[PDB]
Amino acid sequence: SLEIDSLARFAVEEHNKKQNALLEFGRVVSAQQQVVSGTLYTITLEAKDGGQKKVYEAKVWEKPWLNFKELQEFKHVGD
Amino acid sequence: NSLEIDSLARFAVEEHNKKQNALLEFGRVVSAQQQVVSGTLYTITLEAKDGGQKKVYEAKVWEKPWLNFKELQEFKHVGDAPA
Repeated sequence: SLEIDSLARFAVEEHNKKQNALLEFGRVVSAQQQVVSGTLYTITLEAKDGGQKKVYEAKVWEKPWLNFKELQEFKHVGD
Repeated sequence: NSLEIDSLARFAVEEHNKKQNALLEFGRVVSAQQQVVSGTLYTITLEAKDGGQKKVYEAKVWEKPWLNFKELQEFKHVGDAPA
């Protein structure tokens, strides 16, 4: 499929540009697609780690009608 | 919504601790934003060459064609391929 091949090449190029890398696209080996629905929560929370209180940002994709939850991002943003 | 957001914050910390083998001790929710999401999510396995070597990668790309929007949400080295 031309569409998937184009998305795959986008991913590599975008990875390259973001990380300053030189990956050379080879080929798509398999691909799935799904309709996105539900809600994306961006949550700032405090938790203790390394002996001190730290602030993290989490992005959680959830679909209530399935009890589906996926952590899509989790980063330390402050203390 | 407050219980819901608390339950998702706890899930986030649990999942982080599991993935990273970490020991975060949940404190509290500080703030939260939310947005309904739509469009299409593609999960792609691909091969690419890195220095001399061919490697296998998993990419996720979120697309919203009515906005010409594409976002790389994951790009992970998942396997090695023969020399």
